[PDB]
Amino acid sequence: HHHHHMKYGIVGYSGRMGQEIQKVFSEKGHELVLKVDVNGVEELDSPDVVIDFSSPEALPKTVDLCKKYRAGLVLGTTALKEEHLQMLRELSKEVPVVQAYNFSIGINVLKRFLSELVKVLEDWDVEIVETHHRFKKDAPSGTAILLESALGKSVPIHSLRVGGVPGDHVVVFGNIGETIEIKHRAISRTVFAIGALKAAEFLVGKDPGMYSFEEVIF
Amino acid sequence: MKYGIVGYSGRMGQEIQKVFSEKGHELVLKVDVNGVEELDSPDVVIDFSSPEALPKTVDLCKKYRAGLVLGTTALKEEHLQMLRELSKEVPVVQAYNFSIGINVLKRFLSELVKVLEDWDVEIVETHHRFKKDAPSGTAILLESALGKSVPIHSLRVGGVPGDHVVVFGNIGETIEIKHRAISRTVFAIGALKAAEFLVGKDPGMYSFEEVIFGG
Amino acid sequence: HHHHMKYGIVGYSGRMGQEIQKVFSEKGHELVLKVDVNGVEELDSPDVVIDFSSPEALPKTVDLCKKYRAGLVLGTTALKEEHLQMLRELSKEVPVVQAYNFSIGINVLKRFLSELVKVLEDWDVEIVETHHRFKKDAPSGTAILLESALGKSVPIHSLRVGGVPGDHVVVFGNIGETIEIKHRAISRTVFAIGALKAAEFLVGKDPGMYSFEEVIF
Amino acid sequence: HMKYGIVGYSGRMGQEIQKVFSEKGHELVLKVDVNGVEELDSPDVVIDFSSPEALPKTVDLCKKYRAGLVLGTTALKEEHLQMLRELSKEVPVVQAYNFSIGINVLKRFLSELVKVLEDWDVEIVETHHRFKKDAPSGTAILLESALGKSVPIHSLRVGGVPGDHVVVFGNIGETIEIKHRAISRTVFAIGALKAAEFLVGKDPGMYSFEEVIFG
Ligand SMILES: NC(=O)c1ccc[n+]([C@@H]2O[C@H](COP(=O)([O-])OP(=O)(O)OC[C@H]3O[C@@H](n4cnc5c(N)ncnc54)[C@H](O)[C@@H]3O)[C@@H](O)[C@H]2O)c1
Ligand SMILES: NC(=O)c1ccc[n+]([C@@H]2O[C@H](COP(=O)([O-])OP(=O)(O)OC[C@H]3O[C@@H](n4cnc5c(N)ncnc54)[C@H](O)[C@@H]3O)[C@@H](O)[C@H]2O)c1
Ligand SMILES: NC(=O)c1ccc[n+]([C@@H]2O[C@H](COP(=O)([O-])OP(=O)(O)OC[C@H]3O[C@@H](n4cnc5c(N)ncnc54)[C@H](O)[C@@H]3O)[C@@H](O)[C@H]2O)c1
Ligand SMILES: NC(=O)c1ccc[n+]([C@@H]2O[C@H](COP(=O)([O-])OP(=O)(O)OC[C@H]3O[C@@H](n4cnc5c(N)ncnc54)[C@H](O)[C@@H]3O)[C@@H](O)[C@H]2O)c1
Repeated sequence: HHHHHMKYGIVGYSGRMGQEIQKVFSEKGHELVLKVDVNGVEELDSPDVVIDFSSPEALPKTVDLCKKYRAGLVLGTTALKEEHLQMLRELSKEVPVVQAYNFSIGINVLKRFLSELVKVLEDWDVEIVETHHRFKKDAPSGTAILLESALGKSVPIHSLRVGGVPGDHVVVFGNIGETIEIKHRAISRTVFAIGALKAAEFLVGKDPGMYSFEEVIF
Repeated sequence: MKYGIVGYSGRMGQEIQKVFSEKGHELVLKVDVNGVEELDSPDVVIDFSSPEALPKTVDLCKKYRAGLVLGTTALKEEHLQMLRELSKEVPVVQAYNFSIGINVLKRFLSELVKVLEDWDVEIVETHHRFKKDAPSGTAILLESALGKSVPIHSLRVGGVPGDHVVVFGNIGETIEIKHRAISRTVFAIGALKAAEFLVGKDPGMYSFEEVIFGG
Repeated sequence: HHHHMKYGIVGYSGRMGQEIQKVFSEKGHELVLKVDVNGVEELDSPDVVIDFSSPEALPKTVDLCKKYRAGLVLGTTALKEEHLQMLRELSKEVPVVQAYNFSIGINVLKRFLSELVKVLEDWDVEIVETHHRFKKDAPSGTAILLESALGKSVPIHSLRVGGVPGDHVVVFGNIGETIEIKHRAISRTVFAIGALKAAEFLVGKDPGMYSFEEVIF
Repeated sequence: HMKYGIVGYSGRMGQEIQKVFSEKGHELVLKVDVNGVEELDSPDVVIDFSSPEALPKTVDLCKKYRAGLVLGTTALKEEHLQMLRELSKEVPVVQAYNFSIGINVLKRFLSELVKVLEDWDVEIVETHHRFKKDAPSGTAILLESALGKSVPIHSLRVGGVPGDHVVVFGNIGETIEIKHRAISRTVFAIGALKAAEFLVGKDPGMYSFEEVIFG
């Protein structure tokens, strides 16, 4: 289940997520050998795995680095487009890849449940309310989009950008007599960095291809 | 559909008329403590009255081969027996709670707790200031769905019809599942869904869960 | 307190209109005027008119109030500058109470939020409001009212779900903490009761615009 | 720039305090926890988030070094308050059961709001991480005191929740909830730093954290 002294890279090493990843990975004795952010690339040694929480525009560099080092990829960057998914599919023919818009247990558990619930609550009104810290660049959140896809239809998404909220999502179902709310809260960013570590450890030694974070966890 | 109401004059009965008429259904049979009024043949009968009314209800359903949605509480063994005999001839849905949401959630929570078995779980329930019993029966039903004893916290404030919250937590995350009863209309809506389900069905007893889930 | 008022309802057939009839009749007041999208029914002269309908109805409301010199309790939301002007003109002749929210809690909170925003001036603030699926206006009047108590425009998020009578949440956030101030109308009856208080207040008053805060505080 | 001590240096709050204080360039010269005392130099101020049983040592150290005290430990008893008063004749002290801006702003607002909503029912729901030893929380007690009367407190002990408090007011027709959430424990350490900087150079006595914030 675990790997000893992995060498790893981070794309987005300087950002919020990047620094959480360094803290979590270093505590488990893993070694940072590759740093990429908007200001450059720093290659110190060959990574076994690369972790990317940055921006979609960075993904070409990320993929090239993974190909260069035959390093697996844990990708958390949100707001990916079709072009980005194609690049990942190409990469996955060479290395193991885990791409997820949310590295928590609870969102991935709920996303499955919501796919079943929506079928029984098909005639109820449904909206999503998501809340994140003030400087989050993307709205709606990737996670809101992920939950909307689990619902199997387009729903109103409301995005709050407030304080230092790590990430809350609420799915609201309503009928004339009652309401149901399904709420998830990430207590800190560390929970995503721990998910990323689980995914990294899963990937090491795997054959090439795309793996779901659900497979990582279930 | 053509439908009847036993208890048409009561709180629930007036709520049923509103909800059914809004969907374009036709009231053709009215029963209360003061009498029976047969206007046309009902496809389904809806009963929220009193256990003493059930004999007449059963008789009417047999007469018109009409299905029955039964919400009357405090039924005795004798009432259950009448109901079983009726269900040999017509389709029947009996439930002591037609909140659709609570029923849906109770199943959902039985599955969710297995996945989140190492998460801490508590219940917070809120009712109006006069509610005599704590914890509420719904909180006890939800605890039973969770398959284990959990802390239940009971707030008694103002005129709240009924809220229930199941809180799951681990070190890095929290999940809350909440249900809010806006009002008595929630049960009339449940009864509408059961009525529409029952139309055209083969005789027998159907659980409200299978109304909501297609078994 | 005024015994056996004669009153009219604009919007008598709507959700609020029916709640008004129930609340007013229970206090022994008499409905003498009914106005809806389908017509006008004048049975007797009203002392007061209660309007929870649509801004398009306001011209007829005003005309009726002028005709019978009847005061006006107005709850209709999404009023425009033209509607406010017709109201001002009306209030030269009769007493008027216009409010986007007739509950105790919201009116208590609005004062509390004016003070709280001053102390939490550097915190981010947004509003989340929730109403039933058929509500025609977004954002709600009450959200606008709350913004105005905060002394600034803020993001308002409007959910239109099921049968929710009316929820409003003001969210304040800092880097290390959040505060939410939430109000829930358990039923629509709370607004009809507010309207009744406002109607009783208005009877015998001199012409002008009166705030519902004045009605209650 | 300050020399400071921490009672509870090894705990959750203790490690947060070290991070926040060292980032502002303050120097840790005294470490106390359940396994011992480590005196490196004389502190100007001591910060104590530990256990009520540690308070005697905390007091003795502050007297020894004539150091101010910032005390966050909860579940203090009359005896602990007495020792603290005695200490405060010699040094400046800030004791608080919550070091967040939001709670100390709300407590004042709840004192006024409860007067206006005197006939509304009121309860408190508080939620903290699974390991919290004391229930109800000191903050819940503080809020109850701002409300000027005894109120039902419901305590959830779930996962890793830093600290949530909800004051629920209810009437027949409406409800009001006033909720505070501590996003991380850092917020309390930052409060403790504000308190420690306030205390420097102050006359002896007890100062409220509200005075530290000025309102
Ligand atoms: N999947 C998950 O569980 C999850 C969780 C949290 C955040 N995220 C996502 O992670 C991403 C980063 O979030 P954050 O809060 O750390 O943002 P951030 O702004 O703090 O960090 C961005 C990092 O990316 C770098 N960067 C930005 N654009 C770049 C470019 N075009 N080329 C190279 N480097 C670039 C920055 O220099 C910085 O190091 C976002 O897309 C966010 O939504 C995903
Ligand atoms: N299952 C649910 O979802 C649900 C929810 C709420 C209430 N209930 C139940 O519904 C029933 C009705 O509740 P309610 O609040 O409408 O009460 P109610 O007192 O307002 O109405 C009672 C109705 O029953 C009629 N009735 C009583 N005895 C009768 C008799 N023997 N013969 C014919 N009619 C008779 C009355 O005439 C009246 O119309 C109760 O048993 C209650 O427990 C069920
Ligand atoms: N101020 C408050 O405390 C408060 C509280 C609740 C609702 N409201 C407001 O009350 C108003 C109506 O709410 P509702 O839920 O009752 O609406 P509704 O749709 O249920 O009823 C609308 C009523 O207005 C009538 N109407 C519509 N257009 C008309 C016209 N051109 N001329 C005459 N009558 C017309 C309809 O026939 C109906 O009787 C809205 O503006 C709503 O936002 C205010
Ligand atoms: N006032 C506030 O703003 C606030 C905020 C958070 C926590 N707290 C309180 O702070 C205290 C500590 O919380 P925590 O979560 O960091 O607890 P913790 O369990 O992580 O740490 C307790 C610390 O105190 C030490 N300790 C215990 N008994 C001792 C003794 N007899 N002598 C010397 N040291 C002893 C431990 O070694 C440890 O260093 C609690 O009382 C908690 O309620 C207060």
